[PDB]
Amino acid sequence: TVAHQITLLECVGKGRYGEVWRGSWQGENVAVKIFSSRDEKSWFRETELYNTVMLRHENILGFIASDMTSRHSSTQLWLITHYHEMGSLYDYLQLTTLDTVSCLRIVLSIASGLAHLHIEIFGGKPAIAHRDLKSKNILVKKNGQCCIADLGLAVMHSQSTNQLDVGNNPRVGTKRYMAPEVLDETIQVDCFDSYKRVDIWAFGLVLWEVARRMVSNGIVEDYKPPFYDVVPNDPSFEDMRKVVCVDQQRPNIPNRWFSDPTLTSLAKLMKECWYQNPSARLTALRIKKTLTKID
Ligand SMILES: CCn1cc(-c2ccnc(Nc3ccc(N4CCNCC4)cc3)n2)c(-c2cccnc2)n1
Repeated sequence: TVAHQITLLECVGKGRYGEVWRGSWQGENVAVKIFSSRDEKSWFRETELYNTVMLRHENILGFIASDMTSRHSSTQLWLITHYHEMGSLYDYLQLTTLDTVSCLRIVLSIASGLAHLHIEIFGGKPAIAHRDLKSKNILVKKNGQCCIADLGLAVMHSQSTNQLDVGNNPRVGTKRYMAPEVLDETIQVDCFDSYKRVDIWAFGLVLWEVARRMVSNGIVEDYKPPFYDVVPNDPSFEDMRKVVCVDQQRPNIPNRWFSDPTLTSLAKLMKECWYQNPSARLTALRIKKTLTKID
């Protein structure tokens, strides 16, 4: 009596995350994520968050329902959300280039969702950090704004209790996007601010991925993932620690940015998301204000 009301129409992805299907519910398109059997803790955390918190914002993936169902005679865990036909930012950036307006609309919309997650509202949601932000977890909507998905690693904090709720999930972040303090295990795990600073690091990487695809002086970079030149596909913990902690590498700023105002303003933001000192990074709210101002 939720799963039963839904028809899986097509599988639009299969990976370590499980599967994502386009489905119909009352004849309306929905996305259905089917969690891998190894990943009940991500389903549990996401269902806990979207059910217990008023988590609703233009730039956060819109929750509809969570259910358990039997298929091929075993338990499947479903998360059911709005369907975005364009798919992920990761796929979008491969199939197309951006003008100034569409590059800024994308990165401002991501900053707006991230600032909404990071801020505690009273009277209402706790502060939330994401902990696995990446271009593959961000969906592009038909208005050309984005929405953030995949809250299964999220951490919450309430000023009322000054309680940090870190959950019970053995899953770790996407290795490519892990901040230095995560890779070297120096992150201060009892301070909520540590988790928000991990998201700013990842946001910087996504800003880099997007800016590369904005046309300036008639030219543009091909899509590349962060650190494409120094680590393999599916990089290991050790691959990433060598690069980010030991060599202290950062993605290169291309040369053709430096005489463009928009891209100089974006390159400034990304460097201030990437300080090795977490405390020195900008906040999501500071990022959102600055992008509101850029032309
Ligand atoms: C694996 C990333 N992901 C995408 C979606 C998601 C959420 C909502 N809508 C869509 N739509 C979508 C449309 C087209 C594609 N394709 C584009 C062409 N290239 C192949 C993929 C992919 C996804 N995807 C979700 C998701 C779903 C439910 C709950 N939580 C997360 N995860």
